[PDB]
Amino acid sequence: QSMSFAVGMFKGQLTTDQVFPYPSVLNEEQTQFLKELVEPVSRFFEEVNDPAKNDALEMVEETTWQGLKELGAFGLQVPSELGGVGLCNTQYARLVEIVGMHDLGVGITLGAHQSIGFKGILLFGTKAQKEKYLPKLASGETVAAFCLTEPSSGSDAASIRTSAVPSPCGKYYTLNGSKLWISNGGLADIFTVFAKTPVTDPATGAVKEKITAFVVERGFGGITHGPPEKKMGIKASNTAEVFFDGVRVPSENVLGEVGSGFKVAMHILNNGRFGMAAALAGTMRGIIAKAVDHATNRTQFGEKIHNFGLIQEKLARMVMLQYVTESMAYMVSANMDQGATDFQIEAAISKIFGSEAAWKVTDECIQIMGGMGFMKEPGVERVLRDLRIFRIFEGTNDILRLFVALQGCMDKGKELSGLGSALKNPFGSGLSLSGLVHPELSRSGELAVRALEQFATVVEAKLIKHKKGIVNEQFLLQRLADGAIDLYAMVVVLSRASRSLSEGHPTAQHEKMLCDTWCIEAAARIREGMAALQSDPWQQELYRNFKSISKALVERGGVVTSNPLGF
Amino acid sequence: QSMSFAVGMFKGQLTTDQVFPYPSVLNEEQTQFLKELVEPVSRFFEEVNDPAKNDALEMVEETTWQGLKELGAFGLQVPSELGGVGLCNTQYARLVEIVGMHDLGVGITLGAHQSIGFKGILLFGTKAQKEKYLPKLASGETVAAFCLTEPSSGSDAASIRTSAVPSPCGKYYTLNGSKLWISNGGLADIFTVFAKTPVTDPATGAVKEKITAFVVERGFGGITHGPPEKKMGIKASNTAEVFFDGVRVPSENVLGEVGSGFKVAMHILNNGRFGMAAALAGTMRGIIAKAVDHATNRTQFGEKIHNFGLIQEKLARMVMLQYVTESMAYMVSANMDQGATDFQIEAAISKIFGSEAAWKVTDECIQIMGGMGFMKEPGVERVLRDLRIFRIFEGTNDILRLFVALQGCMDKGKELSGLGSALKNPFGSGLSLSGLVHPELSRSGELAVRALEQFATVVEAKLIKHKKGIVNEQFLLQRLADGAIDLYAMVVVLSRASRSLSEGHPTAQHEKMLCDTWCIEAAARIREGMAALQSDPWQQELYRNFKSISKALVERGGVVTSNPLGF
Ligand SMILES: Cc1cc2nc3c(=O)[nH]c(=O)nc-3n(C[C@H](O)[C@H](O)[C@H](O)COP(=O)(O)OP(=O)(O)OC[C@H]3O[C@@H](n4cnc5c(N)ncnc54)[C@H](O)[C@@H]3O)c2cc1C
Ligand SMILES: Cc1cc2nc3c(=O)[nH]c(=O)nc-3n(C[C@H](O)[C@H](O)[C@H](O)COP(=O)(O)OP(=O)(O)OC[C@H]3O[C@@H](n4cnc5c(N)ncnc54)[C@H](O)[C@@H]3O)c2cc1C
Repeated sequence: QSMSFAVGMFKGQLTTDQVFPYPSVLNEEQTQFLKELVEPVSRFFEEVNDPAKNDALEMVEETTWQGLKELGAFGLQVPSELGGVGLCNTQYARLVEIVGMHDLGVGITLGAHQSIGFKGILLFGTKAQKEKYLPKLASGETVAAFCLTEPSSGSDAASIRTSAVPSPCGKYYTLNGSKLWISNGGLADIFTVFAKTPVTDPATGAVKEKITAFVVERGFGGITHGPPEKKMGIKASNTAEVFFDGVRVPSENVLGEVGSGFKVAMHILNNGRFGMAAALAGTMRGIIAKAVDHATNRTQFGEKIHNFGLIQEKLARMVMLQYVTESMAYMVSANMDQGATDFQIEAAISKIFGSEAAWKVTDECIQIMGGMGFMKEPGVERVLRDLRIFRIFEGTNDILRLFVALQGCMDKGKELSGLGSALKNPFGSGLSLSGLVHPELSRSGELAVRALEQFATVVEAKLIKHKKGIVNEQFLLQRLADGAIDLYAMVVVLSRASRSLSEGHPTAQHEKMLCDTWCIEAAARIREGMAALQSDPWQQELYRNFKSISKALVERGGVVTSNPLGF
Repeated sequence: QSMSFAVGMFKGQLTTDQVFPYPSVLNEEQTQFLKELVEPVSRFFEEVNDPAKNDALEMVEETTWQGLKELGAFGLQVPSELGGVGLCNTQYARLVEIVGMHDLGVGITLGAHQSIGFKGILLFGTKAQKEKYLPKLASGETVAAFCLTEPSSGSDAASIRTSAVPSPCGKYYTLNGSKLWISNGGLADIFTVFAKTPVTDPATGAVKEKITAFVVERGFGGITHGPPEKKMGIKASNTAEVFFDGVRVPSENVLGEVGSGFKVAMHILNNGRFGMAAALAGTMRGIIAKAVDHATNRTQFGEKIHNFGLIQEKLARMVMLQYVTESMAYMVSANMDQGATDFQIEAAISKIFGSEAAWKVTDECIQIMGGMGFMKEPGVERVLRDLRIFRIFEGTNDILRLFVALQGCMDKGKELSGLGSALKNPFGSGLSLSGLVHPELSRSGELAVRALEQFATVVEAKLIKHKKGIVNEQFLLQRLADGAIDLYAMVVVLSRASRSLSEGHPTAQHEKMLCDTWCIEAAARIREGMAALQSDPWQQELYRNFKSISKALVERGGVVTSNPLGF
């Protein structure tokens, strides 16, 4: 049985081991060590890094770049014996939130390096590969890049065309292709590269093309890159095309098993995924301070504007989004640290939620600031520009919603299918969070359980209706993913606030209020959303019309109607 | 009785004169003249203007600037006898949509000039003032700017501090102050300036400070400006502080009546307001073509992506937003052309709706484009940056929502108050759009009427509950404004699509579908929103908590909670 809450909720189960009580994973020595790192990392970003300058220069300033190498920032999760800082996922989350608060451009360059660029060596490396490569990766002497995307292939990784052909001797592969929009592509000396290779079936010998992952050194020869791409935001992060022309890659540089490269890619992206929410929780914390400062000090209509309801609601909504995001990030990191093997749905939810939350929070900060928010000097517009890409890379949020919905449906579908399987021989809910949620949160706990039942009822009905065809019911899948996102958000804040109440933390009553306020509205979204899927007779009309309207646009090449004058 | 649909709907009335049938205002000669202008204006923007270049240079290229003067673009609504092109509001809307489609930076510089910068001379000018100033304004020899905002005063125009003191002789006023974020402030030779002046009461002689509007020439002396402000978008538009130091303004340069300057400002902003929706309808038309092109031609997962439901729904929603916006823009312009005196609520709705629609449409275009959408070359990110300010200037959308809700409530409140007024002498719905909506749209017509009844029921209940105190119930006012916005959107598209059906226009069946699809979801938002206001026992809990959460943030100066680790 899966220990994943998200897997369980699609089946109408409460599987709470990875959610309650809100996890604590650090020992006393890890806690003290982390404290001694937070201080210097924070001072570095406060005193040495200049995010506006990096944005203006479209690169990280050299003194900052060298300082980050010295700080250990290129190898935070590399074991100390291999030249790194040796942090676990929860410790890493804490430092990533500092970087996210201060400079997302620096954040993406460091994350492209270690969250995904050489992460596969950490996850799948042999002892030889780890010992050869990790020390110089950790010091930043060799920068890394994750090389998957191609001109033809972004969301559909399985469709990549870069190829790696084995030598007759078996000693090397010859790699040919090009990769697109690679973070650090122009800086990296080590590339994790995904390429199609012929793979022999162990039983029959039949050869089939499958993806294999490779660790590639720039020094192998035949590797060049294009000029830095100009983009809306994260301008300090290098993004370049990378070209592989007749590159000889030693057979011992295969990462994992030949033909298992798609799995390697997906595991890397999954493993790294919590880091986005961690970073963005930090972004939001800094942005909220800016908005609150503005609202505290701006007089309009005879009062400071924090005295007006419209501003109060904006600020309240911002902090709820920050708290949910941060709670998700640390829950997933803790689950990883505690040895969870099934967290992919939760990680995807955290990425979707955190990226969209940070976008909304920063957009509302601009609105609170008024005309000032649109100006360059305050720096908020720079953060908005940086944020836009987080909804697109590391899995587009649209594809991640489909993933969440289909992955959640999978085990329920399997159960349902098992029902009518056996041959005929003719010849002879009770669900509750009582005891897990703190008593002061019992009502919100009940809202969550009722919402879970509503959700699971629709999941079952739609799987019975659509069976394996549900994969093509995208309008429905997006709406189920949204239910799933809100349900996980509810339980994560219920868990966090419950622990705060049980432990008598000083902010526990404020957290209770954040949780209750979040849960009232999330429960209503799930109720209304599930009713729209199950019992609304106009929902199918909407779906038919979305398809018809879009078809008409495509036939025309744009808007079909003229303006009212007709010309 | 008011002829405004929006005024009526707050009272539970269907006042349809300014909505059905969808207005047509141009005569045959105006139509032909407009056609002969659309062609050269479109070619100019296609062949001469370069929006990416203007953005990069942070100014309009000189050849473009001079070309626009030659094209007549600085005086579109100035009568031909006074040097202009002589267009009515509906003709102006048609040309503004071209500019909005191509270059919002150019759009704001031209709009700051004529939609608001000298608009007060058009609306309130004496014959002498019109004849003296309009010819050089229309040719672009003298650029104009609207000078209201100050460091202390943005949304609260009544609080401005710039002063104008009359001379003993009465021949001039001495103007002193500074204005902030003035579009064309560094380019203009003519300023409409709002300043506090002493005003004598005609009856008692008592002096009170009130705002007066002035036409100010740079050549009067004492006027300087600051350097161009750097900003997120519309970078080609000049934005500068303007300083008035001991400026002698002739008494004959008062615009309108002494002390009536607040009214003058509000009328200018109201009169100009439809132009925003017109421009943004054009922006959206161009952006939708870009998204549709991308979706038509991008293969992913073995198909062109327009074959996937998620993309279909995005595209359908984009065109519905464009169609609503465009329909609103031309309805308000037609109402103005036909002599409506009560259109301020509708104009505000159009500004709110169009600015938020264009933002959402462009944001979704980026999402459809994937990583490409974040890059500079495609130009979509530039349009997103340009759009952000449209939710803030010309009235912040938050203040405009409060305006819509309170202005709509006003006449209903007056009626309710009249009920318990008379002294006691002790000594002796049926509403229907039948006959207005086309029969093929009868169901959607009924949705609109039911939604109007739901809305008006809540308006009445809340006015009885809160009376004049409703002005401080901002959470409620925002939610009523949203209902009003959706209700007007429904009837505008019902009206437009009905005319298309009645006239047998070639796109009528597509328009019917746009209308029906829009109305199903808008009706549901109004139903759920009104139920939340009237019958939801947790709504007051949410409001109390928004205020409590915000208060706690303000006390702290930002987020109250630490991260889960506590440090
Ligand atoms: C600044 C930047 C940095 C990046 N960093 C890296 C990096 O370091 N390494 C790397 O390998 N890549 C990197 N990427 C690539 C990024 O991950 C991809 O852009 C992303 O995966 C989207 O792929 P795409 O742009 O090809 O869009 P597509 O996959 O073409 O998708 C286009 C649109 O269609 C939608 N869509 C696609 N398929 C479906 C479907 N079946 N059903 C419904 N909707 C669908 C998508 O959600 C999207 O909205 C980077 C990109 C950028 C811009
Ligand atoms: C590029 C640019 C060009 C501009 N062009 C011009 C121009 O040509 N001429 C000119 O005069 N001005 C111009 N403006 C100014 C613009 O109109 C103002 O910025 C706008 O009116 C907002 O005022 P503010 O920035 O002072 O915000 P504030 O009024 O301080 O408002 C701040 C925030 O508080 C909210 N708020 C304020 N009061 C209340 C309340 N009572 N209840 C609830 N919420 C409230 C607002 O909605 C906003 O979210 C320009 C500004 C910019 C940035």
